[PDB]
Amino acid sequence: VRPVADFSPSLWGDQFLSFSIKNQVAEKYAKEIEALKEQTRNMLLATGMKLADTLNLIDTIERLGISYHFEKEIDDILDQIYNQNSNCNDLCTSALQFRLLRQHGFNISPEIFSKFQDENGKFKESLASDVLGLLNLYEASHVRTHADDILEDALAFSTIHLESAAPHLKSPLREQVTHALEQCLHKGVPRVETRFFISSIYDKEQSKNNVLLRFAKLDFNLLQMLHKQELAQVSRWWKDLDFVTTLPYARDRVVECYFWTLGVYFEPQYSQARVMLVKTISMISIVDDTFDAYGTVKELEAYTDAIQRWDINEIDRLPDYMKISYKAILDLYKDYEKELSSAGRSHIVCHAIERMKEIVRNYNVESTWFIEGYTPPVSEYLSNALATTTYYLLATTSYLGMKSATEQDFEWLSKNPKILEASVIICRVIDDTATYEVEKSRGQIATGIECCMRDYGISTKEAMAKFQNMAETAWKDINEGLLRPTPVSTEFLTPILNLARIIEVTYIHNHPEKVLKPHIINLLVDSIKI
Ligand SMILES: CC(C)=CCC/C(C)=C/CC/C(C)=C(/F)COP(=O)(O)OP(=O)(O)O
Ligand SMILES: [Mg+2]
Ligand SMILES: [Mg+2]
Ligand SMILES: [Mg+2]
Repeated sequence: VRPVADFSPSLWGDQFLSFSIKNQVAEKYAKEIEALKEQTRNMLLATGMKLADTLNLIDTIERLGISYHFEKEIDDILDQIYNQNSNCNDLCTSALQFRLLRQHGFNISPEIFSKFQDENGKFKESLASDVLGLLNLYEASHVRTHADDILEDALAFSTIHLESAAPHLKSPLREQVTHALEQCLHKGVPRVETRFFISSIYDKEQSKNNVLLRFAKLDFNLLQMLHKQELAQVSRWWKDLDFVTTLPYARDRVVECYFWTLGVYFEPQYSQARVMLVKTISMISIVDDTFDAYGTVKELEAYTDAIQRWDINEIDRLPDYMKISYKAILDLYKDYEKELSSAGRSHIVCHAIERMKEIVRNYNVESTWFIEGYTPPVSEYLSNALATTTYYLLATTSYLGMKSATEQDFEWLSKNPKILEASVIICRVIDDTATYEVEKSRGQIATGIECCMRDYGISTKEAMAKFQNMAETAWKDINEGLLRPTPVSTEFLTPILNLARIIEVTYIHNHPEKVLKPHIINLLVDSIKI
């Protein structure tokens, strides 16, 4: 006897299946972008700029989503600003300097906020009528670490006054403030925040710089072309696996999986990485569904064993349908090895394989606890449930397509560094707070909130409050993990940071398909009108 399928069909049909990129328009865009890019570079390399104007320029280029073209230029400017350690006198410039520096790994001291607080460490209420300062303070309060307790009340302070000011602000500032209160910049998905800023804010800004705006629109639309080409290629690959018919119990969400990948990295250089990553996200959702709503204890046990052994000769020990999954998985990793041969990086593939074996083991433990009706103490729950987030696997997989990723980087990641663990915790805690009721109605007595309630002997509310504090602790750890000197290149930390952002954005409110729908349309269907 099998469970009631239910689930939901892909509401996207096949609108993404084929996309012909007319080079005529792409060539034109590429060509003007080159020119706008240099005009912009020259804007950055201009001498005699005041601090406030320099920070505003960088902040604008970053929000417009084109800063990836100026990594070096922006780095040198912030480095110089860091070392000049000048201390501006207004909240607005000080909070922006603090945020941009910290987001880039420069450990600027939070003491720059002292002058804005009374004698007992609390922000002067007289600042309540400085909206731009409050907005930058608000954004800055989200990048703090455990060593920034002088900013412990910054979030509440700026939030209360911004909510009060918002209704009477001019546009588009009002829209920017309202958006910020719903979604801070530091914790949002990069392309999503960029799309909103370009068309809802900057495009409607009186003082907007026409060069940057045009640059931002053409770039966003040119990259969108690449993304649509990637998604078509992926939809075709997914269509040719035809799990939609052979494994009718599994979800069909290749589009939502691709979106996830787009959140990890959107830049053109990560094209191969994205295609490789989406295949694993899609493949793991199938493995998950198999353990979630179909496979029997006996089948799952054999399924886990086969995975641990990892040999196409083991397929005979599994029931018909699992032979489909199992072979696909083996082939996928064989394909990765093949794709990396050219560059001579096929040896790193095993790291991803180990994470796959690991999550399968934990999936099996998960169902065992379900069958038994076991409610483990939080400590034990987390030891197993962290991996079932899929995040150790996704993070490891995100490195496969990155040309610069070396063995040393994978070794660092294999030891579960603090930044990765923080990202994994955020995902676990957010999902557990959001999926508590549902899973509970299925008698899944081993859900995080339940374990926490029984363990500490507290109410569901108190349990969720404790889990929120864990996510908060985790964000401070991620922020701290980005500070120089970093254990590996920042290029390898960003995907981990982005994974935490994606889950936060997906569960912004306690589905997730209709939460992602509008983002997918904005990033992959509709271009920004020039
Ligand atoms: C922390 C976790 C596990 C999920 C957070 C939300 C989502 C959608 C994450 C994407 C990861 C994938 C590929 C899943 F299959 C996730 O699996 P499931 O969302 O169908 O649900 P359960 O594994 O928690 O039963
Ligand atoms: Mg599951
Ligand atoms: Mg599931
Ligand atoms: Mg859940």
